[PDB]
Amino acid sequence: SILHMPLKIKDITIKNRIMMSPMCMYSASTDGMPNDWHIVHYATRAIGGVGLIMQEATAVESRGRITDHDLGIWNDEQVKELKKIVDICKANGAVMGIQLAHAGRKCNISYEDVVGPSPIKAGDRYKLPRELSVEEIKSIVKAFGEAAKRANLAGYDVVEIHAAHGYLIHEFLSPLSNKRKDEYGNSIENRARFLIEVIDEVRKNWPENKPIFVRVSADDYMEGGINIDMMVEYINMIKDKVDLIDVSSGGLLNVDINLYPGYQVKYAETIKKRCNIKTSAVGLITTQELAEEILSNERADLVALGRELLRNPYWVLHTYTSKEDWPKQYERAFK
Amino acid sequence: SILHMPLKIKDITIKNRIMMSPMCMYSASTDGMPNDWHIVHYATRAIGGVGLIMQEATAVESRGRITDHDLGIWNDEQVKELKKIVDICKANGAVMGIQLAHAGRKCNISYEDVVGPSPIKAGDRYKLPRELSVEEIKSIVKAFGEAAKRANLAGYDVVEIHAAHGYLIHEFLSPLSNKRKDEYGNSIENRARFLIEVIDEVRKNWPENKPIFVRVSADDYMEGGINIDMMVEYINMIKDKVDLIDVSSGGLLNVDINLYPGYQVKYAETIKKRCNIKTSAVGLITTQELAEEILSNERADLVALGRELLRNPYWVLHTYTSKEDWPKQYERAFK
Amino acid sequence: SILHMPLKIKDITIKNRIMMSPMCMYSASTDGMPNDWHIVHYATRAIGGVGLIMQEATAVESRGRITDHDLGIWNDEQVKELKKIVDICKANGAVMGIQLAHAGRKCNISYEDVVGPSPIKAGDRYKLPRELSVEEIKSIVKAFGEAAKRANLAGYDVVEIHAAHGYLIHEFLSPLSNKRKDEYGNSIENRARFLIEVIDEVRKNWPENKPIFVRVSADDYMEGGINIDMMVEYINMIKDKVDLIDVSSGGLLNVDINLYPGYQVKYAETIKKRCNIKTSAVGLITTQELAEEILSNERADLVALGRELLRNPYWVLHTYTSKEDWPKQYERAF
Amino acid sequence: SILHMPLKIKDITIKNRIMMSPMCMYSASTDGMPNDWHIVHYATRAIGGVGLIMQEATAVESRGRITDHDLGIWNDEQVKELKKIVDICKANGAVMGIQLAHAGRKCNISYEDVVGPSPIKAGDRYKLPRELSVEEIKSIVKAFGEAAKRANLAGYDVVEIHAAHGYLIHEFLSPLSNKRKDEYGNSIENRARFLIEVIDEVRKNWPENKPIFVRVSADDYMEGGINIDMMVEYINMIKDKVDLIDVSSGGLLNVDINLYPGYQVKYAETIKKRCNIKTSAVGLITTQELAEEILSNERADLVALGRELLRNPYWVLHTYTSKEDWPKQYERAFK
Ligand SMILES: Cc1cc2nc3c(=O)[nH]c(=O)nc-3n(C[C@H](O)[C@H](O)[C@H](O)COP(=O)(O)O)c2cc1C
Ligand SMILES: Cc1cc2nc3c(=O)[nH]c(=O)nc-3n(C[C@H](O)[C@H](O)[C@H](O)COP(=O)(O)O)c2cc1C
Ligand SMILES: Cc1cc2nc3c(=O)[nH]c(=O)nc-3n(C[C@H](O)[C@H](O)[C@H](O)COP(=O)(O)O)c2cc1C
Ligand SMILES: Cc1cc2nc3c(=O)[nH]c(=O)nc-3n(C[C@H](O)[C@H](O)[C@H](O)COP(=O)(O)O)c2cc1C
Repeated sequence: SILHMPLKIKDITIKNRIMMSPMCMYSASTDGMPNDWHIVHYATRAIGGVGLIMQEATAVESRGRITDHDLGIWNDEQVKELKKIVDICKANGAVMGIQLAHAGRKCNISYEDVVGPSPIKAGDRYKLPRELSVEEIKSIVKAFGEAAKRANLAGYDVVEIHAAHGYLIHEFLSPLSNKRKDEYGNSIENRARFLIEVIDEVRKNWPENKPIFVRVSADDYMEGGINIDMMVEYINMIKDKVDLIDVSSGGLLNVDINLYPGYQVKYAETIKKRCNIKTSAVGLITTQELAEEILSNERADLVALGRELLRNPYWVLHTYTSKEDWPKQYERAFK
Repeated sequence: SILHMPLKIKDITIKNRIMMSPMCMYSASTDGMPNDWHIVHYATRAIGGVGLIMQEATAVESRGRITDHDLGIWNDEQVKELKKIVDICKANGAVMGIQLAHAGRKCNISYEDVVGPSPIKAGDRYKLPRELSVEEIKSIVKAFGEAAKRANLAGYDVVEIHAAHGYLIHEFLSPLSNKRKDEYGNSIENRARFLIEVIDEVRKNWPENKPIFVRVSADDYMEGGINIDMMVEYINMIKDKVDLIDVSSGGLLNVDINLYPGYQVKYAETIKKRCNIKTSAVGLITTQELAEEILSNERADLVALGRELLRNPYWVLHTYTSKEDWPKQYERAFK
Repeated sequence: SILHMPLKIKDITIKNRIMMSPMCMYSASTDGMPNDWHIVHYATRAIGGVGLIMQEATAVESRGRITDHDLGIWNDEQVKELKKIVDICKANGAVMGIQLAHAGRKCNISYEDVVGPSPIKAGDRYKLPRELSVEEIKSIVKAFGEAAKRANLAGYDVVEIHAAHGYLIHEFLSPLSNKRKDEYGNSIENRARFLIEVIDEVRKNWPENKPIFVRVSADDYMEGGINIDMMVEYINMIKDKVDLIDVSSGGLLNVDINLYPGYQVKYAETIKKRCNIKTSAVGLITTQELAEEILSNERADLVALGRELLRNPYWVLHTYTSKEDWPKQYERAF
Repeated sequence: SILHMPLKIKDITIKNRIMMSPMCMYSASTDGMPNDWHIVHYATRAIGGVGLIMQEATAVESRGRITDHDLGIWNDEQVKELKKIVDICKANGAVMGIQLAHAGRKCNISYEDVVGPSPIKAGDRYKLPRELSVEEIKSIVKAFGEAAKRANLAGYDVVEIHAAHGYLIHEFLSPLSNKRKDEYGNSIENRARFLIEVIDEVRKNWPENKPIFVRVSADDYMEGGINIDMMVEYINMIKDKVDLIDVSSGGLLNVDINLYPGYQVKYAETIKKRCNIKTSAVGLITTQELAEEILSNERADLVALGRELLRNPYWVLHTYTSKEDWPKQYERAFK
């Protein structure tokens, strides 16, 4: 299958084209520490043959968590514990990625120091965010850098910057949430500035031979917000600094959209073609058939599975055509 | 499901977006007559919920058969027998189409008059075809007209002209097979002439309120042959005369191509968008998931299933979410 | 698969162990005649690879129909139309069976002569049946024989006597519905008399080298009714005269029944072992896996599929491991 | 489903009727220690909703291993590590069992002290076992007792005595392998003596409120060996001392057995009915349909899955009809 073809990005070789999409498990301590639940959860999909396991949103500051049961990488003590996830997944044959995240105004911890580009709530249940100063923005850029340094110490192969789903970076990118009139607002170049500074600071702290991904929301599904043309312009600003765009949509504000298998694939293909950059496709993909169509028609370079890998952790094993491709311990169960 | 949305074309309403792709059954007598095998074969998929059943290649001249077990519509006697297929499929809720065909140089009958645009074999296992005179070309154009007249008398709802898969019309369209220096060759307008004349003659013999489809091969997969750019030009020449392009590829000469699910879908989408015409997609589509993605992402207007409907004739019924959508006799078998 | 092993019964060889269970389609006209709907319906499962297609309940008298859209074989004019079903199914590789039936007190036609062993309704919605005389019982026996004669003329390979599902013969077999005090009631031998007579009259009209099946309800799920031990007794009375027992349950009266895959298989196994006779198992079987277990554990000789073959007509084709087992027209889809 | 009904045995409640059959993973050290591969392996099936996880054959002494990558429980160091498996499986909702084993003459370790009841090989590739003295038999009985003591310290809920598959206890039970003329041979009561002594010693070391299972081979498939009637006799000797018979077959000598789904179910039903004891069925069972048939027709009290749980670890989750039955982390994947 084309899904079984390797993809080399810088010095990292991913053995197949399936990525486990980053999915929060809301199972960490309030100190952001992983536990045996995470270790088993990720190892299971490594065992199941996933090429690239992207760890769930891991907060670069405590106020950048979504919930107070999220994973963190805002301090050095978290490194030794996250390394346990990295080591077991790599031992079982996966490339390990980490999604570096900051929830911004969508931080749902009522007691946290919630921040954003402009003082507008994510919704009625949320705390009003403090409007960030330029000084504070610089400190958050620094925090992404330190998180990348820690990720490298923990042994992650790939870093992803979470610029999607209504969180901090997306909030700067969208005119619907960014009403700033300083150097981080108004013009498209200014709205992109925070993302660009984060990328630059991550690269200062990330080995040049390891890849950087960026996850984006390619559509806000709302007049005056991000649309595919706007996202194409943003990706063109950063394509010389990052390796692959993990293409999603939505999350900034509540919107009813049409959901169906592959509903975000056109965004992935459009970015891939217009920007000439590698992309990942995600969204209601569950079958080998659709995954193969996406890859073979060159609509994306990787296929990300989220919910399908929650219910069906060995999806990739079931696509193999010989028992020798299975874990030796499970060879006898090949059909 | 989007699959269950009707499609109206002229006065004909297809109840859903699934077409049974035309597939030769090689089960007729040497007289080209259908028999109980064909009647059951097609009726089964009408019962199974298929929106549009496209009858297999039905030869407009005896020398236009692929084999001497193909269906024919080259005489008036065949009409009464074909009507039996039409009536039973319509009785069971399907729209009935007929693929009007001429195999040209790919006719495999030893005792037939094998003809083509130029004296060039389809491959080293085929007969050298006899080069058609302009008078003979007019006679075949006439034969397509008479075939459409007969199809209307038999009660078909849709006619499809078979201009694909390396058969006669495709042979005129491709520079690899058409070496003529008269008005039927040596320019793109001249190579299109036969197709255009066939369409015009069919229209003279086909009610204005019934659709005309054309099946094409959008790619020869060979330098100098048809490619997507060339097929867009051909479709632009005919799009004001026909209702839907049934998009396929290959067949002209033996070529090794990459086969995978949806390997012809990009041609279908490309023709739909560049020519602003309805299209059907076909080729290794077997899942509801991929069918839904194709329709929802506006890559085609109909999804054609071939081999899946041979092995799984009730595929459409399995997509229904209510017992009242099933044939009353089988209601007790719903989930 | 054991599913693919032939079964020879008298001179008829069934190419595999899958039977299409008899299922009413309510698609005939009031004349009892089949039409193109039936022809396509059965032909489809023959193309789908079913070893033995058992045609739906086909009434041996017009008053023996369940509905007035049932198939009939109570007159000679029906033979040439039923033959159309037989010929196309055999042409496509299936052994063809017919379920000879009589609805008795469960006849749902308001204007028919609804008859039964005793004047007791099947339920609130049913007509009070007219209590049969001995002469009338003999006439119905004769009707079964004539129906078998017609079935042979139409070319059926197998005849099945429908002695189940609360219909006429079952009504004679169950103490719950048979309160007669003549030679057709009041002892197990007398309750079996009608069935035995029907079998004998069928044998006089059916070639000795073609199989006879009998479908039975092995449990009424009610105190005083048929139970597995009683059915074993009945089967031992007829086993020297028939070839296979098609084992089902229920239908005489409304009862709550626990439903699950294989819920009637224990009845099939018990009759098979305790009577030393071939059996078929039916009821909520949908998987190759369970079909194989039933056959390989010698719980039955055939597995009957009903609803699974309505929704999934090519079930058998999907069990083949080579394209040569498929219809040649469809080989490309293997 | 009937498979979702709890089964309470003594003070232990199994939440459903699915057992993970004991399966060697050949992944331990030569010191018989488990490692992270075992912990994840078993935990995965606990997460997957399995009611009772039966750990693989765990050797009561080193010469009782099948291979030198088997788990052992002959010392405290092993207990400390096995406890990690128990704890994570119980934390995720499973009852944890351990299969206490001794390979006897089928010990396949080239350097071990291979023992059996009589000096007869299991097959040409095996070593000739040395005939145990009555004193040595008593010491192996004591080893089973100490193993049960250790298993209780590790926190296992259920202890299973492995008396099947051609291993030590089975070798004493079968006339084909037991040619002894002392009190451990000849008569059926003497053949049963070792099994009976092992059960008695386990009971001295195992809490009275925790279940004891026994796995047996109910057929040797050879004239003069064990058959179902003989096994019924043995179970009648022990049924007042144990809680459930885990019914299997074969293993003593190589025999060409007819393999098919449910091929051992008749043995489980017969023991259940004739002995009035609970049983589990195992062997080529993969479908919900067959599992439900087995339980509903009262052929067994538990259904054990082996290879199906290797390839499809979340089998039980897929049977649930409500999202609330899923682990909370995965409830978004309920479909
Ligand atoms: C439980 C859950 C947690 C999620 N958490 C994250 C996350 O940390 N980061 C992220 O980028 N997307 C997250 N998402 C979105 C998924 O990664 C994925 O983009 C989305 O579910 C669409 O893919 P699917 O249809 O394959 O699940 C989450 C989704 C789910 C269901
Ligand atoms: C047995 C068989 C017969 C076919 N005959 C025809 C035909 O008469 N006309 C046609 O346009 N294509 C014919 N084809 C091609 C199919 O219509 C369809 O385009 C092709 O098989 C790809 O679709 P699938 O992958 O869904 O089968 C045939 C294919 C098969 C397998
Ligand atoms: C539509 C329908 C019609 C039926 N008609 C008959 C019939 O004519 N004769 C009969 O013996 N059983 C009849 N039954 C019962 C079936 O033959 C079969 O015994 C029952 O459906 C259980 O099997 P299944 O679970 O495979 O469907 C019918 C069932 C259905 C659903
Ligand atoms: C890899 C593997 C290891 C096994 N190890 C054991 C074992 O330790 N103890 C045991 O009683 N059976 C063992 N068996 C047998 C299984 O537990 C089970 O009885 C057998 O495979 C039939 O079940 P299945 O068809 O569901 O796999 C093993 C089977 C396999 C495939």
